[PDB]
Amino acid sequence: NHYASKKSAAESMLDIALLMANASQLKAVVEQGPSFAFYVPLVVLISISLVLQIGVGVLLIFLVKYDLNNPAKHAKLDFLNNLATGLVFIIVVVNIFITAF
Amino acid sequence: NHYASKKSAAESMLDIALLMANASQLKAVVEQGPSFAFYVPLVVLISISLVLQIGVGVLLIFLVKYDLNNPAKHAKLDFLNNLATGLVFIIVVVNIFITAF
Amino acid sequence: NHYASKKSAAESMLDIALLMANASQLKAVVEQGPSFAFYVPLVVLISISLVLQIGVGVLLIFLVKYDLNNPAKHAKLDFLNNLATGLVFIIVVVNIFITAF
Repeated sequence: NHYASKKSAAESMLDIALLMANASQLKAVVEQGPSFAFYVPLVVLISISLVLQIGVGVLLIFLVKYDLNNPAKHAKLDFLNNLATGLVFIIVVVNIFITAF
Repeated sequence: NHYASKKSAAESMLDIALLMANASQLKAVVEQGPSFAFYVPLVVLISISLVLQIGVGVLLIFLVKYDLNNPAKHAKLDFLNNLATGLVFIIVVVNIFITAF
Repeated sequence: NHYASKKSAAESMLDIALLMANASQLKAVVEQGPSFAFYVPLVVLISISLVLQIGVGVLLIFLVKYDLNNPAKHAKLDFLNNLATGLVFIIVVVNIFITAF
């Protein structure tokens, strides 16, 4: 059944860590907020997360879904980070472009 | 008999996870709602779900119908997600287009 | 004798699952109803069901007429659904066209 399973697929079982910050700030402003920066950046952040999503999801596929086994998992987390930080490049570049425009 | 069997086919035994969110928000507004966003987006969401439906349904065919066997099913769920997230691309692009228009 | 046998043929022993919803809503409004959507959509729904009927009936011919043998029948039901959902495409497209006109 698609219930919570293909919806899990829809979420990639969890969105990329960018959308974690996105959703936290999203709730914080859904309270109320006049922030010019966080008026409508929700659309952009996921749109940027697109190209990253393939790599991050596949790199989490073979990686453990718990990630609470050990802090030593940071190395495998860092093995993923070898290009996840190359994506963080794009993330911060998107931050620069958002600030500029 | 078509009863709950070809109707199951009509629903694909469950609609794509997009329509899960669609129907939840649908009930929430059927209570009552003036939301400009959720006045009549029901038509669009299924229409978008069309092209995705073939892939998602066939990818759920050989996949288990329970999906409550293990959280480890996320990997096979993620094996489906390899292109299900490519469809999530289209989903969020549709969100962008809906917001723009 | 044609009695309940060629009448069974006339009904295809049961109409396609579209007409199940059609007849349920039909009774619900035969009670009474001012619904602009469900004033006279009975004609269209069967007319749309035409092209689907050949495939669905033949796909139910070799399939069991009980369909209460197992929930596992969903897979064979889903084997039928491989193109039954391709027909659900047409079904929802017809819904879109009905809403537009």
